[PDB]
Amino acid sequence: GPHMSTDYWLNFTDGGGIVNAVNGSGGNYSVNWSNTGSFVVGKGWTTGSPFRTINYNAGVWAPNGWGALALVGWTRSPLIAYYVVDSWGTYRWTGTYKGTVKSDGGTYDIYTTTRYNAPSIDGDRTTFTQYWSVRQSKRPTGSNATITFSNHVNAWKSHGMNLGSNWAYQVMATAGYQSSGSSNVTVW
Repeated sequence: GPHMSTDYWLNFTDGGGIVNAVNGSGGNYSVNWSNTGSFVVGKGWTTGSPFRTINYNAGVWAPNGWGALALVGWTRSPLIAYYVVDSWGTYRWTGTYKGTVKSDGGTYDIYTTTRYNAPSIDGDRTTFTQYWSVRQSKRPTGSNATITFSNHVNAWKSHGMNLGSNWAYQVMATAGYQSSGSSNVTVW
């Protein structure tokens, strides 16, 4: 797989509440958020790859409510958002259950959902399918961790979940919805 450090900084908020993101040095970033709408912040790559290995270390992981410490990315053709969720806050991300995949010392549940009239890389009010791998139990944080994304791509394919042909961003993110928290993450 590719061996390139990060080149992309993502800082998205729909404007609800407070999302105080810091674009740190190298692969490092932090977020403190409060009473938010929908947001996603992270570091990664402008063009995703199905062969990338993402390394990270979350030195601070302190979400509440809906929060996700997750690989986040998109394809176009078709427009699909995907997620590999290693940890979360109060509520565990789920959807339509498809199966499981083992990767990087964890077992992940595979889900699909669909969003309507929602923000995406194509506009503020769009419809798109979402593919999820969600760890069955929260991954420990504070030590170096790996996501071998190809294992997820392959398992998704085995359940009829095919990604699009045009790769957009691919980041190791802090995402949340209607919540509050803190994170500090370094990505490579």
